[PDB]
This record gives sequence, C-alpha cells and structure tokens, in this order.
Amino acid sequence: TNTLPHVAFYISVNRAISDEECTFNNSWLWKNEKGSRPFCKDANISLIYRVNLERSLQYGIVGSATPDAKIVRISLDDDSTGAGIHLNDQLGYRQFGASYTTLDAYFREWSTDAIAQDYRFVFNASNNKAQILKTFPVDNINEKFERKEVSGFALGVTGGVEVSGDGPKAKLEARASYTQSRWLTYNTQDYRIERNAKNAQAVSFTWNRQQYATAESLLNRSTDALWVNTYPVDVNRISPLSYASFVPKMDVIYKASATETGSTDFIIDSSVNIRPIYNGAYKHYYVVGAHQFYHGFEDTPRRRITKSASFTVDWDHPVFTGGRPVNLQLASFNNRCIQVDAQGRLAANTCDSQQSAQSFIYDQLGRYVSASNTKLCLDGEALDALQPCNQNLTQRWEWRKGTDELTNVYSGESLGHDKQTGELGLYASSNDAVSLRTITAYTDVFNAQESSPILGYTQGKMNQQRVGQDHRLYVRAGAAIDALGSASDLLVGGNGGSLSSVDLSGVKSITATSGDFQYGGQQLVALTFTYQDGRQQTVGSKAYVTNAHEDRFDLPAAAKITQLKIWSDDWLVKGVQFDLN
Amino acid sequence: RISPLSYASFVPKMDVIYKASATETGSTDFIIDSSVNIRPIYNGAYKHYYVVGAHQFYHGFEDTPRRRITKSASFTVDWDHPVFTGGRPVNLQLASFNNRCIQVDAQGRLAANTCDSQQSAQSFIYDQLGRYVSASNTKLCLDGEALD
Amino acid sequence: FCKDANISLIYRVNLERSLQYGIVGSATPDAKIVRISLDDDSTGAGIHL
Amino acid sequence: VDNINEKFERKEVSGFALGVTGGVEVSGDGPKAKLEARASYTQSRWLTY
Amino acid sequence: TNTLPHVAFYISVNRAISDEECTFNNSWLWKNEKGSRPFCKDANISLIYRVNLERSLQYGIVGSATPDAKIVRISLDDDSTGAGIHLNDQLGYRQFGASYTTLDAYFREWSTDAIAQDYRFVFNASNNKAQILKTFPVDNINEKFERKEVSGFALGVTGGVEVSGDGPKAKLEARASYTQSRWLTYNTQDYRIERNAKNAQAVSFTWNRQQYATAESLLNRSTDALWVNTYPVDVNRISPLSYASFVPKMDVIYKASATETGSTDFIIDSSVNIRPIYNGAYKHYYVVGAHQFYHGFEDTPRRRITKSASFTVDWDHPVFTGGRPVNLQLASFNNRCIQVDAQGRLAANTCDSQQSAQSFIYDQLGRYVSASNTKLCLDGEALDALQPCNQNLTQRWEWRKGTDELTNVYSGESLGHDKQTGELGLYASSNDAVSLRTITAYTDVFNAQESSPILGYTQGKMNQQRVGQDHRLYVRAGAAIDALGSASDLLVGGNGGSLSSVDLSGVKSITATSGDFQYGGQQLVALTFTYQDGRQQTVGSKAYVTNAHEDRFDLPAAAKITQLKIWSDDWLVKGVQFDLN
Repeated sequence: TNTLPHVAFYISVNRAISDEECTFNNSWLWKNEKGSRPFCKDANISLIYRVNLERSLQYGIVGSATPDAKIVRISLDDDSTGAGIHLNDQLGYRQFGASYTTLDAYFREWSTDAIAQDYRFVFNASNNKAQILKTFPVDNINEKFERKEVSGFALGVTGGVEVSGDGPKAKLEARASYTQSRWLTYNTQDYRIERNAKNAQAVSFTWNRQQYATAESLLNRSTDALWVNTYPVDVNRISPLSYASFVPKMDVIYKASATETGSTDFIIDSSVNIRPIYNGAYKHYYVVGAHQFYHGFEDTPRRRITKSASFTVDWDHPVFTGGRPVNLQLASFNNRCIQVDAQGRLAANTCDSQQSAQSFIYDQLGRYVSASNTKLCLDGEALDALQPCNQNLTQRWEWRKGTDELTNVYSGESLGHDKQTGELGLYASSNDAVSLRTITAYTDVFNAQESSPILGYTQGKMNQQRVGQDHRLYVRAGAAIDALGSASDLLVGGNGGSLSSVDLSGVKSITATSGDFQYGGQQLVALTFTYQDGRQQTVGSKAYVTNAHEDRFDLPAAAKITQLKIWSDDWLVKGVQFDLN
Repeated sequence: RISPLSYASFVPKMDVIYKASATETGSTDFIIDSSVNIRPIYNGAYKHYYVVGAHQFYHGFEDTPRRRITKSASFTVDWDHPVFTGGRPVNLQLASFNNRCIQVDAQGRLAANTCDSQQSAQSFIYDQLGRYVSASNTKLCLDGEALD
Repeated sequence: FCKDANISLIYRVNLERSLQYGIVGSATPDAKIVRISLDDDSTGAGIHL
Repeated sequence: VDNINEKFERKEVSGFALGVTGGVEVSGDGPKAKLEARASYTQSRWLTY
Repeated sequence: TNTLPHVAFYISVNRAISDEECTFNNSWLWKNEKGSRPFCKDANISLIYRVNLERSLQYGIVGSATPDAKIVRISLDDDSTGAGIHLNDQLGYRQFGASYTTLDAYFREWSTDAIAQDYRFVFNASNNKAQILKTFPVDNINEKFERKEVSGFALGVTGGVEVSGDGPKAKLEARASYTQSRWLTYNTQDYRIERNAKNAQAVSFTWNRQQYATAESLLNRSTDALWVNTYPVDVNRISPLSYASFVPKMDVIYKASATETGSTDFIIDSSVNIRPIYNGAYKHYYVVGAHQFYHGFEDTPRRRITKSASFTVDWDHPVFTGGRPVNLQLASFNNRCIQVDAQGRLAANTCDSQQSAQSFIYDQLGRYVSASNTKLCLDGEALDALQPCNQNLTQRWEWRKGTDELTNVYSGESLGHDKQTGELGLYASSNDAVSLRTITAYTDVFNAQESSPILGYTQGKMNQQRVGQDHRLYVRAGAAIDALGSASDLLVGGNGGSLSSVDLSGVKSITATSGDFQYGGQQLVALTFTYQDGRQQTVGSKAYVTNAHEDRFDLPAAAKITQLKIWSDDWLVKGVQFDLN
C-alpha cells in the first residue's frame, strides 16, 4: 500500500462503415456519366485507448524533485492496442475506355480501390483548468541531411594513327575537363509523423502520406506509345499498412494544478480521411504519333470519416489525495463504519467498500483526513464533527500494539463508542455500554465511472445543462434538429425546429440516429426515445437521412438522468450525450 | 520540401543551471524570454528574355522584413530561505498545550505561539553535533545557558 | 498570413543545495543551485503558426 | 553543452587511364585502317558533411 | 566518514573585452586609406574550473593497487562548464571598392567580423615538486585511414555502318583500355584537438582551425568578369561554434610525491587568438579581359587575448592525511579542546571546527595524530607533549563502550583532567578535582583557502618576496613600471623607473591597470594604491598606456599582506600578486 495509487481503465471506440459512405462516382473526368459504386468493402473502426489518472506524488511527501501536480495519461502502445483501422482486403480496379470516338483528350481511364491519405487524432479538454504536460512523439524530427561536394579536372592525351592508301595520318590530342557538382540526400518515411497543437487545451496528432504522396506518383512506368493498352497502376509501391490495416501509437499527459477544484471532461476525436485514386491518360499527340500522357486527378474529393469519445474527471475524487485510504469500523457491531456528511456531522452506518464519506486517510502526524475533503480532519476536542485541521495536537492518534483501539496523544485518553447509537467519545477506560473494539482496512473506491458514449460529432459549442426537475427534455426540433435543453428556454443553436417535450425518466433506451442530415452537414438526424414499455417518441427525420448511424443507448430503467452535454453550433445540434446517474 | 517542424508545431528542449556562491544573501530574480521570428516567403519571376524567347527566372526576395514576437516571465529566489540550508526541519511542540510551537524573532527572543506547517521561524534543524539550529539562519541556534 | 498562432510552454523550476547539511569533503563543492529545465518529462503544448 | 563541432569527410582521388583501339573501315572507295592510343589523367576532390 | 575525504571548490575566470581591443584597420593592402573600426561586440570571457584535491588512498590502508601519493584534479566538463567564450552576436561584413582607378591589381575587398583562429589553455606549476599525472584528452588522435586502389581494363567491339547516296560504308573497331588509380579518405574536425605538454611542469591544450583553415577556403566561386559585384564570402561554411559562443572540456591531474613537505602554486591561463578576414579580388587585366581572381590575405596580424588566475596548495595541509579528523573535548568545560603547538607542548583552549592544531586522527592502532603534524602521537607516559610515533603500546588508546572515558591499554587505567587547568593525566579512578567526561566528533577543517585574484600577466621571472615587516613596498617606477619589491634591494625588473616607496599596512584596495603599456611591451602598465582611507598613490600613468585594462582589486580591511608573488623579468614587470594574509 506504500506504492503510488492509480486509477486506470480502457475505453473502446468502434464504428462500422456501411457501403454508402464509401461509395463514390466511378470516373472523375466523366464524373456523372457512369455513375457511382462502393470503393471499400467492410471498412471498420476498432480501438482501445488506455486512460490513467494519478497524483504526481504520494501524499505528505515534501520537496521531491517531481513538482506537486495531478497527472492525466491518455496513451496506447504495445501494452494496449485494440484491433485497428481497416479499409480494404484486396485491390480491385475497373477500366474505362473512350467514352466517345476521341480526337484529342483523356480517353483511357482506370479507377481502383481507395487508399488512406492520412490518419488523425485530436485530444482536448472541456475547459482550460488543465494543460498538456508532455507527449511521446516529442516532435517531428529535425531531419538528418547529408551534403557531398565533388570537384575534379581531367587531363587526357590521345595518340592516334590512321593508315590507308591515300595517305597516313597522325593525331595528338589534349583534353582538359573541369567538373563540379553537389549531392544532397536524406530519408523519408512511408507515413510521416506530424504533431500539431492548437492550444494549451487542444492538440492533434496526424500521420499523412509522405512517400509517393500523390496518385500520379504511383505510375508504374513513364509512358508508352499511342496504342499501348496496359493497366498502368502498380500496387507493389503501396504498403498494405497504408490501406489494409493499421494501429497508432500515442502518449499524452495533461497537468492539473494542486489548488484546483471542480470537474472537467476530456474529448477524443479519431478520424481517417478516405479517398480513391484516379489516373487518366490524355492522348498527347504530336502530328505523327501520340502518347497517353498520364496525369493524376487529385481534385477528386476526400471524405473524413470520424468517431468521437469522451470521459470525465472529477478532480475532487479521492484518488488525487495521494494516499491509499482505509475505512473505520465500530467493531462492536457487525457492520458500522464512520461516515461524514458534507457539513461536518458524523454518523455510524452500514459499511461500504466504495464510500468516500466512509473513507479516511492516515498520515505521519497520526491524524485522519476525509478523502472527500482534505480540509476537515478528526480531533478529540469535539467528536460530534470534524474541523479544518492543522497542528492541533489533539487531532493526532496512535495505535496500541495488539489492541483493537486507537488512542489520543494529548492525555492518553482512549476512543470509545456506545453499543447502540454509534456515538464517538473519549474515555479513560471502557464501560459496560461502551466498546473499544475498532479495526480498519484498505478498500477500493477507485473503479472509474462507466463510459458514456457520444452520438454525433464533437463540434459546436459544448454545453452542460442539468436535467430539469420537470423530467422532460425540451427540444427545438421539427423535421430538423436545431436546439436542445432541459426546458423551453435552455435551447442553444437555431430555432427552425418544432417545440417538443420528452419524458426522460421511465425510458428503456434512446435510439438516436445521426449522419448525412439533409438540412446541411453531418448531424443528429433523429431522436427516438424508446420508453420503459418500449414506445417511441420521435423528433427529427428518418427519411431525409442517408449514411445513417444509430445507437440504442440503454440504462437501468427509470434512471434519473442528470445532465445534458450538447456539441452544437448556433444553428443545429451535431453532438448529444446524456450525463448519466 | 518543408517539414511541419518549421510552421505547424514545435517543442524545445534544453537545461540551464545557475550557480550561486557559498553564503551570499539577499534576493534575486530570474527572467525567461521566449521569442519566435516570423517571416513569410515572397518569390517571383524575372523576365529574362533572350532575343529568341523569355524564360521566367524565379527569385525569392529575401529582403522581406521579419517580426520577432516575444513573451516573457520571471520569478524570485531568496537565498536566506531555508531551501539552501541542506536539511529537513522540524517544529518544537510544547506538548502540554494542544497547539504551541516555539518561534524565533529577528532579534533573538523566543515565543510560544500557535503553530504553522509553513513557519520558518518555528522550524529548526537537527545536526550530528546534537545541536538545534535556526532553520531561518545557520548563525542562530539553541543553548541552555540562556534559553530566552 | 497564419490562423490561430499560439504560444504555450511549461518550465520546470528546481532549487537545491549541492549537498546535505554539514557534510564535509565531498566531491561537489558547497554552493547553491537553480535549475531551469525543459525536456521530455515537462514540455507543454508548444509553438504554432 | 555546446554548439556542435562535427566530423568532416574528405576524399581525394588521382587516376590515369591507358587505352588502345584498332579499327578498320571498309567501303567501295577504299579500305582504311586506324590504330590509336589514349592517355587520361585527372584529380578529384570530394567533401561531405 | 568511511569514505575518502576531498577538498574541492570552483574558481571563476572572468574578463570583459572592451571595444578598442577588437579594433583594426578597415582594409589590409590599404593600411590607413579607410581608417579603423571595431570588429567585435561585447566580447567576453567567463569560465569556471572545478579544482579537487585528495590523497590517493585512505590513511592507514596498505598495499592497495594505487600507490601512495597526492592528487590535484582540475576539471572543465559537463558539470564544470562556466559560461563560455564570446566574440560576436551577428554576421557582418563591409564592401569596399577601388580606392583609385586600377590598371591591373586587387581592387574589390571586403571586411569581415573577426573569427577565432584558435583557443588555448596553459596549465603551470610554480615549481617541480609536483608532477603531471594524467590528462583526459589522453592524446592527439592517431587518426585512421582509408586507401582504395583500382585496376581496370576495357574490351569493347563496335560495328558501325553508314549508308547514303555517295556510297555504303562499313567499319569495325576494337577498344582495349587499362587504368589504375588510388583513393585516399579520412576525416577532420572544425577545431582539431591538439595537446602539447611543454614540459614536466607546464602543459598546453589547444583547439585550432583545421577545416577551412584559410580564408581562401571560403570562396563561393572561381572568378568572373566585371559583371559580378557580390560579397564572395559565405558564412554558412562557418559554425556558430566558430565565432559566437564556445565552451571547452578537458581534465588535468597533477601528482605529488609522498614524502615531500612544503607549499606550491598552480597557474591557470586562458587565451584566444583573434583575427578577422581579409579576402579580395585581383582584376587580372589580361587581353582576355578582367578576371577577378580572389585571394585571401592570411598575412593579416593575429592578436592573442589572455587572462589568468592561480591558487595555492599546501602539501602540509591536513587534507592529505587521508582520514577525517575529530576534536578532543575536556567535557568538564563547555568550550575546551586540546590544542598542540609547533614544538609539542599542549594547551586546552576554545574549540574551533577549523582548528588544525585542535584536530586529531584516529587509526586502527588506537593512536591519535596531529593533522598538522603526522609525525606526532599522544602517549600516556608524558601527556605534557606528544612524542614521535612508534609501536609503544602506551601511545595507543581505547574507547569504553557507552561511556565518556577514553582509556589507555598499557595497564587499562583512564585518562583524567582537572576541572581548572586542563592538564592531562593517567588515573585509575576519578577524583573530586578531576573530571572524566571526554567527548569528540568529526569537525570540518577542509574548507579551501580563499582565492586571491590576479592582475597583469603570468609570465617573466616568477618570484616570492616576503612583505617587509614595515608592511611597505619599494618600487622603481617612473613613466614606466620598471621594478617591484618590498625593499630597495629587492627589486625585480629594470631600474629606469624612479624611486618610490608605498605603505602596504592598512590598504583597502588598488586601482591596478595593465595591458598594452604605451612606452613599451604588454605588462603591468601602472598602479595606484588605495589605503583604508581611500586615498591614491600613483606610479606609472593611465595616460601612458594604450588599450588599457584597468581593475579595482579589493581586500578585507587592514589585511596584513604576507608576501609578493611577482612575475617580472629583469627588464620590466609582468605581473603582480600580493599574498593575502
């Protein structure tokens, strides 16, 4: 128990990708003539972040080289990976010859499987109370370079003789050649590392294509004659890493000030920018013959497909104290541990393994401190309540070996408790109605709060609104979803929606669907509260939606939902979360 | 041909250690100054026309100015602060009372008062010689001849 | 010429003696030490243009 | 500690070549024959860092 | 205390470099036609060395690997750096054209910032008693080599056929070629490491320009016609290390013989050689035209700028005993430690932590040895004084555990002392007038003697002249500082300077100016004593010096100076050092 405590867990992130999101038009230059098609089969998103939270030091220690602070560790490496990111399993193409009888134009075209341009992840906190401490990919490397310089001069002499009937000839020749050149070489990676930071709250890692960075760079050859028909798109210059499957690596650590108090959320953006390839051939003609000059068409759009996640730190959580706590039990009963309210009065009640208000901290000074409040502490002057604690010696307590009682320093007076009321008093010796038996032990209060999955997008204003006493989510949404709130006044965003009030308690689940919502951009396309009986209350559109994605988000029934987290612009909501019990 | 390290994001790495003399006293500040020099790139084409034709000769006008945007901070050290003493101080509790610790003034008189975890003048240093010394100053230390 | 330029660095400040109190004849001569460090363990966000 | 002093790289090469060629041209106007020799020498300096 | 003790401390050398020292003419070939200007900007010298010193082995240990001797280490490394060496904070030049109309000569020239040709460090000992044990720059580098060799032979055949209206032609050829060549390859450094140990008392380390050793190695072009007017000197071929800031690194250790007794001084000398660049272009006005053959005039003078310091070792000092000492307290009193004089008689006095004559050494033989006198040991036969050490058991002593009495083996009886006089005796039992309380502990005596800074130049004849008992010195100085001493017969230097006699008792400071003395040489140019009052006595003249370096050397009040460390040769006076107490 003398080691550094921790609180850590794993967080999943998973998203299937249906065909339509991957579907693009067939050819580029002839964009609309041949129509569209899927460009990747069975694309998948799966990954497991590692979340860890700690105090930078054991409680009570003084002047260690490590400065006092609170540390947040969001990371993955070998130890924890998840499955990964996937686009394709093979490399399928499709040829398209001359649409018409061509005179001079791009005439032979090929459209093959899509390839990943780049991968990206964005981490940021809900507020500015915490700052980035440090991050594994310290920073892209100031590349090594080599420069070579070559200078030389030639001095040649040639003795030649020709012999023939007309007349012999002789030759003496001198050649003086001077030459200089420079060489500059370096190294590149398949996918370049690139970190970008927006601010002391928002940071982004990214991996982008560096080698063969453009489609036309993948040309398997240079060119050919006018008539040569051959599939000119190599694959062997493509790492299967680039398209098939991939797993990232990342370490980020946020700092938190010792004196800070409150709570905050942390926000996770995983994204991949998908793009097909488009290589064509213009029959570049010189008057005699021609050549299917090939040139990549990189103007074809790229769709960034993303998923988001988040979680919550409550800084006042006991773990940040820096000392493994224990309970305190009136051993006369079979189950009576000391609990503390918010105000300061103390009770003896049922014992809980996860009761902070029943948790306590032992120190070098022999005091005892609330995990819920480092301020108040135990003192024998008035056991009815605890006080903001300091060097008052009467706060201090000592164990007597082989006993079941704890003693006070001030005058050796022992601690006692009546067999009925759970009172705490100080006495010289136990009486008939007061027992001294009292034992403690370490307990877990550090299992993290369960994850709350998000639905939509982590863009637009972040707003937490307490679920109203009226237990009815009020919405400005009709066929389009503009604004949300706990009441008709707590809207943020647009106004064009209809006025709706939805029951929140007694709800079995929420089927919330987002995606390509016709009213503009990617947003929560519809809400459908599946109540306790299973009945549906629907606001939004399930018919103006394409590329939809839905969640049937489930709770214990009749759960008193507590807060509403919206990610929403002054027009529409594109992110919804229900901060749980 | 440009790394992101030039424009997008960067982090530095360095270490400095300032030396201070044996027992020089008083106060001092240390000053940190961060600066980045910003400058765009201006490149154009020069019409070098030989009588046959003109080639667009490209030249980057490196004479474009620069702006060194800076920020700064500072902090303070007091040598007499117990940090440079070299030992872990402790209080002295007049254990008859619930809260009394002995404290030293500037002149030398010693008073029993409420305690403070963060009171230099209530803190003291233990040594190999079995003496007890003012954590505020190595020059002052306790003796039983005149405890006042 | 650049959107959202930002500066945010963090620095580690250390203060220490070169030796335990009263120790004699060690390797390191007595002095006072100010340490300003910026490396792996403590860097902060960085510089953006 | 310091601005880096680095390690330069220097190559220097002296070369000399000796070639001999014997050719014959044949045509209607008349056969001709040539025998010739070449002697080349050159210094080369290389620097890398 | 079981660890081997040490004595170590930091010594700072600091020297400002005023503008005039870095001032030179505005051109080389045109000495005065453009005048002069400064070539530096706040050039500075600031280093700190770490001087340690220690016995080669703990006292009493016998037959170990390392033979007994004394060690003085002087180090400049990772944790012993200083600030550095500074010349400039920018890259600068200055165009200059044809002073007069030219026919065929150099006509275009460029002034440049001054560049460190080399850095040097001189390590010296005031006599031969010590020796140069070892040096971290073990030695100059036996540098490896690469030697390729190539032999080649060519065997080509060729069939060439021409066809035209004149007549078909055919030809066949055979080429036989042979060639041989050699390749040599090796590596250099910017400022090559070169050490020169001049002799068994003095060593020199140096880092000198090796790559690009000439200004002509800085060209960017062979030559051109009149069309070019370009400052032809690159700066990128110059490291920032070359000119702006530099920090050295090296380590030296001096050996000292076991049996020697006495005292000695050690001398640290730092130096740079400064030199600007003077490269120009000769317009070789041939019939071909004007070709500006560039040339670097490596003949431009080079000025060495130096600073120095020194310090003092006393072999007789207790540090080299090899065992941490303790005191001896007649604990009847509150402040009474036993002190030993030079002759042997003993006293009881107040206790100083730093008092050698109260310090003592305790060995396996249970003896006690004076730190200042390794020859002497306490013996119970006669406690009035110590005796030369031997195997006499009565010299030996033993502690009684858990007690305060240190007793003697011979017959076992204890050491005693009367409560009044501090006498020592041997007694079987304590009496009324004799106390037995006797305690000790380790006491620091290992602080270093403070450093006496130096002014002038550490060259010329070195000598020591004990300050006359009158505490008043005699000089032959006039318009020039010729000879110095503590008496008219004790002059070192010439004799041309006029007679002078200046009091030394009660002097607070000296305004001493040295450097390029106008009338002759680079030495101590003038002195002005400043008594405890603050008045001035002048010898030499501040007006009769060029490029003066002036300093205000200051002392603790009314310090009885003991001797003069003087460096003068027999012509003038080169340096000064008044031994402080």
